[PDB]
Amino acid sequence: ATGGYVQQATGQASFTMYSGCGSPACGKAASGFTAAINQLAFGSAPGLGAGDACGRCFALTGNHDPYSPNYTGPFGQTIVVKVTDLCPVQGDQEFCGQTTSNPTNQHGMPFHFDICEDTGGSAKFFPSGHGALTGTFTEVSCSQWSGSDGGQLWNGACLSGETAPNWPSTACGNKGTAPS
Ligand SMILES: CC(CCO)CCO
Repeated sequence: ATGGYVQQATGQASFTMYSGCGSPACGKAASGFTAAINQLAFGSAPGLGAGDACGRCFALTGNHDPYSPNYTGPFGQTIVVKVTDLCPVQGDQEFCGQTTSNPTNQHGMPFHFDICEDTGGSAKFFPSGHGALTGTFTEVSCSQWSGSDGGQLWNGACLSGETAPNWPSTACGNKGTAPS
């Protein structure tokens, strides 16, 4: 995509959970299940505001625990998340360090979703005692997402991906250049 970001409607991903998503990088939070996505797919860098992932909705499915390779299941439910936040290259190397020159992380996955614990999404997705998974995602209509958007935290906030057709397409738009 513009800026060299890697933005595809379906693919393989790793998954973790995090706390505190009330002031996210897209500049609006949301009351439903939300996630952060790795910088190379988010479409922006820290401090530059919303990128084109902002507001898009994705169905997530986990099917392996790389830290418990003997574990056969069961895994959690498929959930639909809205992306509101950025998982930056500098902040999390193991999971979100994909760059244009090295587009997979330490688990071989080209994408990563960090699922926000606050609003309930991680409790549906991760079985107890398994806080990191790999699996797949697919972009879906936000008709499949439940919740409502919060108010803008600053000018330029954007979740307009929530009404956009699936990638490839442009809604909030990418900022700057993807990490090399
Ligand atoms: C679409 C990107 C490729 C990532 O390897 C930008 C090309 O540099």
